[PDB]
Amino acid sequence: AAYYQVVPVTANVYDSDGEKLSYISQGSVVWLDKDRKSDDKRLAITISGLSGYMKTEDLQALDASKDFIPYYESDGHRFYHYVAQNASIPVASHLSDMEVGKKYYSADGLHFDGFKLENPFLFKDLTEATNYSAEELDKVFSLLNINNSLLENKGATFKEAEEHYHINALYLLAHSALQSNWGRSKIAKDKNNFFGITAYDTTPYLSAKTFDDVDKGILGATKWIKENYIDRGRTFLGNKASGMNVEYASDPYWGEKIASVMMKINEKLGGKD
Ligand SMILES: [Ca+2]
Repeated sequence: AAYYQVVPVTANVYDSDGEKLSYISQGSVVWLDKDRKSDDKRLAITISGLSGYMKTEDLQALDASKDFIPYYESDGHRFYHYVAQNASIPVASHLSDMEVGKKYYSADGLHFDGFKLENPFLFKDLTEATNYSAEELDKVFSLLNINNSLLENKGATFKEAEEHYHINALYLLAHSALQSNWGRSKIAKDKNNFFGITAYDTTPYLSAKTFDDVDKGILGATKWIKENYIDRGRTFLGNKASGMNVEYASDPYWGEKIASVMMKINEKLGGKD
């Protein structure tokens, strides 16, 4: 087949030496890479920018005439990634080279056969501060109709985290927005954990770290991200080939999803970043 889906809760992606490069989630769809050798035991695949090998034991062949394969499509205003059959995210503005309502396929969401996208927030250095003030960040809750969020009116805490730890506050707001549903997930509400800190795929709720209150959750997650990712050379969101997404989450499109939120917030707040 041309496309395969991940069967177990997570599966590893390996290099040609058998070393682990990353891991991806159940249901993820990988592309067969016809430029490298596959065998009965391992398939040469590509996912979210990463070219490696996966065990056939971890995969099920798809038929693209009847099974969902992730794709990109323009509505004539924004270009969307269908990351699941019933879920799309905006990743870029419409380009004149895009046909409205036509499905496009890409292993990285950057290179398409007739156009190339810039996803600047995906690769932005997260140690550079945002140009948004605390009050500006707080305005986006009303502008995006975000109701009953634990993160409402926390712009000052995000900017304090940025000041102390040197991590972009727009990224911190976007990461917490995406991963905890704007601080409305059960992990957010029960554990003040807005960033999926130690929320491992096997037992995400039980494994998730607990923080003392909302502010200590923002600051404590920022400390954890600084110490475990930024200080270890993972300084941008990225994908399965480079950046925080290699290790932070099994979801191949975690980085793209956070970059999409950054893009949405940035547009609502007047394009200062
Ligand atoms: Ca190696």
